[PDB]
Amino acid sequence: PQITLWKRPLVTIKIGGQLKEALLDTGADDTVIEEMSLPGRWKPKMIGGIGGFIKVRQYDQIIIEICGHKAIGTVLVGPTPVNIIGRNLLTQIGCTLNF
Amino acid sequence: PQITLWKRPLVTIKIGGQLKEALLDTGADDTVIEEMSLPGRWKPKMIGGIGGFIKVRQYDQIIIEICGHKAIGTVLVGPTPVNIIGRNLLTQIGCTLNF
Ligand SMILES: O=C(CC(c1ccc(F)cc1)c1ccc(F)cc1)Nc1cccc(F)c1CC[C@H]1CN[C@@H]2CCCS(=O)(=O)N1C2
Ligand SMILES: O=C(CC(c1ccc(F)cc1)c1ccc(F)cc1)Nc1cccc(F)c1CC[C@H]1CN[C@@H]2CCCS(=O)(=O)N1C2
Ligand SMILES: [Cl-]
Ligand SMILES: [Cl-]
Ligand SMILES: [Cl-]
Ligand SMILES: [Cl-]
Repeated sequence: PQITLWKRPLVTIKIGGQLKEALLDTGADDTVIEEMSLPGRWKPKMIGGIGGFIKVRQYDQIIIEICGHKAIGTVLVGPTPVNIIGRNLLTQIGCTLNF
Repeated sequence: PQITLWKRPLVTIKIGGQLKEALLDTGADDTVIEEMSLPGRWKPKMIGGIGGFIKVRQYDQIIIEICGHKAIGTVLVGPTPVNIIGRNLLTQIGCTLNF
């Protein structure tokens, strides 16, 4: 689909069998979601935002569906204000910016 | 153009007579630029995101040139770690997400 930007580009994602709302964010290097349980081991990671840095948990090779498109990749879990789909997964679903 | 997302979508912008590098950010509702002088009235505002909040100066009806396209809108000026072009200006240049 073609998504205009008059409103937030919010989509439904499915992760761990649950539906959640997330924002398609070209300004985010990686994907970060609010607290939830994910399988496997995690690694430490620091990500920087407008307000400063936060610690997150990095989970690898996580199955995630984005607006019905199947992706498998890195998902960070932490104190984010909104669920964000970053470039690591936008590239998997073949998302580009056009003007 | 068609901008892929393997790397950060950085573009050159012209604002208040100055050339700056800025990130095309679909997750940002509005444009945020690092400390600089802009003409006219302004109002203080606090904006939040990953890492917390920053205090900014909200300037209205600011002209910005992005990839040769002139756009007018609100520009928030403050201690952001990167200049970000938000949806308020991306809509004006006809920028869409496509997948
Ligand atoms: O990708 C970056 C780093 C990036 C940067 C690039 C050039 C630089 F030289 C320095 C760092 C950056 C940092 C702050 C920022 F405001 C924009 C980009 N962080 C990140 C990584 C993973 C997930 C994530 F949600 C973020 C954060 C994205 C931002 C921007 N899109 C949304 C819009 C509201 C602001 S935010 O900070 O909450 N946020 C979500
Ligand atoms: O938009 C947010 C705050 C927002 C959020 C969401 C859920 C929460 F529990 C808490 C904060 C958020 C954070 C990260 C993200 F990736 C996307 C959105 N900040 C921001 C970041 C960068 C640029 C920018 F102009 C803004 C400010 C946008 C304004 C206008 N439009 C809305 C309207 C209410 C006023 S406001 O000043 O907060 N604001 C949001
Ligand atoms: Cl959706
Ligand atoms: Cl990944
Ligand atoms: Cl505006
Ligand atoms: Cl349009």
